Amino acid sequence: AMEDFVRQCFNPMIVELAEKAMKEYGEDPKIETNKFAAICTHLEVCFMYSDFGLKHRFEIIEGRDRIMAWTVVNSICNTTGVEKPKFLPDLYDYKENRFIEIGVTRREVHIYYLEKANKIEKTHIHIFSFTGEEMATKADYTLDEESRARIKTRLFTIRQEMASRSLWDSFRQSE
Ligand SMILES: Cc1ccccc1-c1cc(=O)c(O)c(C(=O)O)[nH]1
Ligand SMILES: [Mn+2]
Ligand SMILES: [Mn+2]
Repeated sequence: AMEDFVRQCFNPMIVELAEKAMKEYGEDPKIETNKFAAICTHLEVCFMYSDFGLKHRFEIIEGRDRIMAWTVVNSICNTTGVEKPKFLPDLYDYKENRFIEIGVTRREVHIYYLEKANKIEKTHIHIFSFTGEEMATKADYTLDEESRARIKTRLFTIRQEMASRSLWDSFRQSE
């Protein structure tokens, strides 16, 4: 099952978190399996992205409960002066001094980019695909190629792990 794969291929903290997020909003990961597996993959991106960095470069926001998330956001704005987003972003960058929205899609990167841009308003956008493809505002990719390589590989690995289990097609088509 997809769900097996999720518990089998992701550190529990992440699976724990994905399960909390879904089940609090009345979604079953035993049913919404491809969503379970998508939420995990996003989180891991976000965590990875955060921890590739001025020792402490980024502020993780995705992962946190909504009290904490908006606390950290309200804290950041109140001291840096950067405008408050209408929707919770995944990261803030204390170096480039702006929020980031991390997208991960199984479709093309320019499509998911437009979707993202469309919804937001001054947040940096970065999209990763599972094909080692990415696209980011002003093509400002924000990270030393070194780091961006590691995500791309992980995502590709997750793609390819799904395909070992004949799970890719299901997943690819559920976005
Ligand atoms: C991962 C995911 C699955 C289904 C619907 C929305 C999302 C999602 C994607 C994001 O990139 C994201 O930043 C969030 C979010 O809750 O902040 N949710
Ligand atoms: Mn987010
Ligand atoms: Mn995101």
